[PDB]
Amino acid sequence: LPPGWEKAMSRSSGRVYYFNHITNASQWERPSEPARVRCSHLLVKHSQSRRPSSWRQEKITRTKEEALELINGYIQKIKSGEEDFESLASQFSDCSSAKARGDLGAFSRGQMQKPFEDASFALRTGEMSGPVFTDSGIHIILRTE
Ligand SMILES: Cc1occc1C(=O)N[C@H](Cc1nc2ccccc2[nH]1)C(=O)O
Repeated sequence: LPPGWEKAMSRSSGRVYYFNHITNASQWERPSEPARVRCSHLLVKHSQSRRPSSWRQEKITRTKEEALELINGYIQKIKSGEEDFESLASQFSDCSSAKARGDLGAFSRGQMQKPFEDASFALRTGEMSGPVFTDSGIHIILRTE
């Protein structure tokens, strides 16, 4: 399997699924390194973020747990097709890149926080991470190139 990917057993169904310990992605289907990738993301900050403040909210007070729960609700909507990533990023990302539908542009290794970068570079083009934790907060990352 590619970098990060492990086979696991589901504990509701007993069906095999796959999970990625670098991106926190998980999926039923079996999954199919570049110099630069291009990603967008949605950031939900919490009271222990390095900078507990954003364009949406001057003093961010939510707990880490509550941020994770928001992140999980967004992943659910994006995966059900109920909302698209860009539309949730624009409305709800605590990063100022919300204004560009979460787009960060292209970047190479050596530029981002390591857990963000690792996840970015382990995604395939088109793929979305699960919850990725950095000192900024909790992200959903979409690799777009
Ligand atoms: C100022 C700016 O323009 C684009 C992104 C950013 C930025 O670093 N924003 C940060 C939030 C943040 N932290 C990140 C960590 C990794 C990747 C993107 C990230 N964005 C902030 O507002 O505190």
